[PDB]
Amino acid sequence: DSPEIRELEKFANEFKVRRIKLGYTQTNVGEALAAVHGSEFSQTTICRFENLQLSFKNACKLKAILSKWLEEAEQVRRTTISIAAKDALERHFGEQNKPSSQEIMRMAEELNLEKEVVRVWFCNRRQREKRVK
Amino acid sequence: DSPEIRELEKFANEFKVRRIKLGYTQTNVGEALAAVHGSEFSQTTICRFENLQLSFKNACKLKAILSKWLEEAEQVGAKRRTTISIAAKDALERHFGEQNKPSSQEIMRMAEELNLEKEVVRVWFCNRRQREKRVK
DNA sequence: CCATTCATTCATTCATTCGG
DNA sequence: CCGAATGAATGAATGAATGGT
Repeated sequence: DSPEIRELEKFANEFKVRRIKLGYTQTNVGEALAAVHGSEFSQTTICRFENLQLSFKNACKLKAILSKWLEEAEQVRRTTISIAAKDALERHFGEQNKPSSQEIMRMAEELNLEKEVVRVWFCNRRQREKRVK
Repeated sequence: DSPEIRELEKFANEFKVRRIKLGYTQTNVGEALAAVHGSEFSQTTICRFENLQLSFKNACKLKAILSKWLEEAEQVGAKRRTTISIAAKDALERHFGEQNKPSSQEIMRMAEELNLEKEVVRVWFCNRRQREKRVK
């Protein structure tokens, strides 16, 4: 907890209500940002901001981009991992956040998954713990 | 089913009687929730709850919101859709038994076989899959 | 007025690019 | 090669439209 996170929550909550009152969807705000940013975002990225599911540094950046736009908008292929593997992987994650290159292959065989998918899983799992909750 | 689902049925029955005895319609309950929730629901959403046509997690969520409303409401108060042909739906349900999650290619094979757009068939299987995840 | 369907939005995973 | 910044593809929740089954 910190005065910056509190001001971050307040803005994310205020951005959500004013976005809905203005009739914008998460996909629309992500699209209508090239005017203030020079490139558009995605409904995924916006959802992460409103729910603060991104890093603190990324949040301060996007809050700056989004605050300038909000004012300006005031007018008049994938492979899904089994449920049994996820609780096991999350269980392995509790005992070793950073597993070795050999531990990854040893578990990839225990779960019948490719080496990369288990490797990237722990990567994304680690980044998940770097969020603003 | 599980002991938690049993308590879920029980509440829906008690919610339905207390909702009707208080003279609330499904559309009215959805609107009269902004006072205790901050945003309203829809007659569709309420109907799904009474019939337990939602996911187990979703039912527990709504049961929490609606129970808080019942307490607060029992202490002061008293575009266009395109319909898919019947022959195609029976065909899709026939296709669904031999493959719940069809590939991107089977969807085009069925869209042509049933004279439907590819997206319409994609969303059908999506909604069909969710239908097997609801509690009732 | 309730039930059911088609259609869309919001949330989450798995995945890829690209600076230090 | 590591991790930070981002999204397409997927699963999840919720509505408007339509049909009364």
